[PDB]
Amino acid sequence: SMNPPPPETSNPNKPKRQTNQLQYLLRVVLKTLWKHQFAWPFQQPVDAVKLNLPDYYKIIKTPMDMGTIKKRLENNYYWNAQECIQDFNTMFTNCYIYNKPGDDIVLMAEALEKLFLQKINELPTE
Ligand SMILES: Cc1cc2ccnc(N[C@@H]3CCNC[C@H]3OCC3CCCCC3)c2[nH]c1=O
Repeated sequence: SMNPPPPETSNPNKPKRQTNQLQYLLRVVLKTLWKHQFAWPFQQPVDAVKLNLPDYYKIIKTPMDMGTIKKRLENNYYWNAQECIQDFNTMFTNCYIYNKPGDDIVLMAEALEKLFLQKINELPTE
């Protein structure tokens, strides 16, 4: 049992809300990053068993990925946009911590982050 349980994508006790900013995050931000050519390694939790990365979850204690973010948006898990923005940042940060600088996966994350920040810059008013 080397993979941890994935991050939660629903919770009956966590208050839920539908807002235009959260809709924008799903329909524009996530959608754009999801279909990008570099998205696929970030589309699901890092599978340390299948990818043979035994030390991944020894190093990364706050895992996050776009598959989880997608589910959280679809399930109305978030109350606000900043929670979601934080999750994207966690995903990128993890990549920059675990992998050495100049690694292709880091360059991929950087391209996705650049695109992400552009779309967040264009976030609609509530
Ligand atoms: C999110 C994520 C996924 C991932 C998958 C596989 N391997 C990773 N780390 C490796 C560490 C050793 N150097 C090579 C790295 O993987 C190579 C990339 C090349 C581009 C396509 C994906 C695998 C991963 N690290 C992660 O942070």
